[PDB]
Amino acid sequence: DTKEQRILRYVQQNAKPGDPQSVLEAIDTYCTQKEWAMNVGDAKGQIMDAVIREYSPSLVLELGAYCGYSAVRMARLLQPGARLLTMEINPDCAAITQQMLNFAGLQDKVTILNGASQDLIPQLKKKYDVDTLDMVFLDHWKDRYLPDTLLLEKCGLLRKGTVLLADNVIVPGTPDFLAYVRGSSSFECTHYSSYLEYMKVVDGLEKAIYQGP
Ligand SMILES: Nc1ncnc2c1ncn2[C@@H]1O[C@H](CSCC[C@H](N)C(=O)O)[C@@H](O)[C@H]1O
Ligand SMILES: Cn1cc(-c2ccccc2)cc(O)c1=O
Ligand SMILES: [Cl-]
Ligand SMILES: [Mg+2]
Repeated sequence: DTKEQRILRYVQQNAKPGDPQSVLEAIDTYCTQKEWAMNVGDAKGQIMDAVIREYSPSLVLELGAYCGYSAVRMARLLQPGARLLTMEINPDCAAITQQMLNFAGLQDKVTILNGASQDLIPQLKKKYDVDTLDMVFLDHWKDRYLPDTLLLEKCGLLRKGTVLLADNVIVPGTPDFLAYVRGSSSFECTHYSSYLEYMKVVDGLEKAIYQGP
């Protein structure tokens, strides 16, 4: 099996069905004790939690699902009726994420789409009946953060106040995105220093709030 399948099995055997916090704790334990994996993790996850609670977003888009850790993390804090859409290019991972969400009992709040963000984003309004997004979590390949941000604006998916929250702005880093949002009068940016998941390595999240017209 793969590491991702091992993580899912560990959750199924070490967490409580329908209990998202137990799911997160199981993944974090596995990744600290058994095998590292690129989940956003608990340190950065606590910052994410605080941001989600501040904005209470009704519609969140996540780019990059992997095994579903961050989707579980965000969806467990959404208000009744609020929704998360997550995009995942790797079909094996999309299938694991669906199973992870099912186990957590969050399947009614989350829609996991198997495809590339750059292909799915232009379909959100017409196919998925999206108007604008309240929050976007960027956590896919780091060279897509900037192009997908520009694409989201082109497609009319950002509004005044839309919150972009970007993982890994230090490690691996996303230099073009970071320079762009920090230099743009159309974003108000804040940096949240933290640590790479499961490791004693500095990382951080960037929050970039869209201001533009
Ligand atoms: N263009 C793209 N569109 C959708 N998914 C992408 C993508 N490029 C990479 N990915 C996916 O982005 C993921 C990065 S890891 C995501 C970790 C997850 N957010 C968590 O914290 O739990 C990988 O699973 C990868 O397959
Ligand atoms: C995509 N991705 C990759 C890493 C990573 C991979 C290899 C060494 C260090 C970091 C961490 C992430 O949070 C992430 O989203
Ligand atoms: Cl952590
Ligand atoms: Mg990440």
